[PDB]
Amino acid sequence: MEELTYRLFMVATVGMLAGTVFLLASSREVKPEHRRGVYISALVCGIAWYHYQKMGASWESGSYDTGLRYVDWVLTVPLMFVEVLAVTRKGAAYNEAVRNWGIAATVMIGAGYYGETSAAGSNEYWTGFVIAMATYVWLMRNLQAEGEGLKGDQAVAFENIKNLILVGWIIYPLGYIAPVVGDFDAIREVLYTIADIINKVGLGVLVLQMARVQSGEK
Ligand SMILES: *C/C=C(C)/C=C/C=C(C)/C=C/C1=C(C)CCCC1(C)C
Ligand SMILES: CCCCCCCC/C=C\CCCCCCCC(=O)O
Ligand SMILES: CCCCCCCC/C=C\CCCCCCCC(=O)O
Repeated sequence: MEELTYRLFMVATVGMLAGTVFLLASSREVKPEHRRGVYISALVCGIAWYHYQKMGASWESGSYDTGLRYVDWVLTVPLMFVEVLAVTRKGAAYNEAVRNWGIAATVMIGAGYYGETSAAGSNEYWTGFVIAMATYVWLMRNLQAEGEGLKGDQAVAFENIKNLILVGWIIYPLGYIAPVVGDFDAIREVLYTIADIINKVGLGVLVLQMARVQSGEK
């Protein structure tokens, strides 16, 4: 498991860079008024690229620092909400949702960090999990409520964005509890890495697809 985990870190590192530069290269494919979300998606992948280089070296050393993962999450998760909420809101409604979801994400990630750095299976470990879970469900329920009146191609493209988050973010709580299901400390890191690739690169691709639709492309 240890060698597999290192290799996945190294592959994911190049994957995040590839997501970054692909998304930048693809920005010319959409109208200029819809390129902001593609650029923000590239920034998300670029921040992850930076932290993934650190995580792979950290894992390779044998003294791994999950703080690298959690600081990447605390920066990138609110950024991912910036473009999701732009589809459905502007002005005051947008500013309120971006702030409130970003606060919730920070609580979720901070609670997860508190629990993950505690003894596995301890009351502190479960406290972090439960607080993070409740905040996560609150975020998902808010996300499900967004864009209810949308129709047509834009509604389909937004539902694809929503479903990627609603399904793909489930991997994180699974990874967090992997160490208590078995001798699976490394499996937590495997699942987190797979999830980050799927969720970061995947959301960027779907945001690009959202921009094509908004550009009037078929
Ligand atoms: C780019 C990175 C992303 C989108 C990371 C998202 C991570 C979360 C949704 C993790 C949430 C957690 C729980 C729901 C419970 C256990 C603790 C966490 C922080 C792993
Ligand atoms: C804790 C410090 C985090 C360090 C983050 C470093 C990330 C830099 C990676 C590449 C970013 C490039 C993404 C492009 C930015 C938007 C494109 C644009 O503005 O035209
Ligand atoms: C128990 C609920 C906790 C609520 C958290 C409130 C704000 C916490 C913000 C997020 C911190 C996550 C990043 C910390 C990792 C870096 C630590 C390190 O590098 O050593």
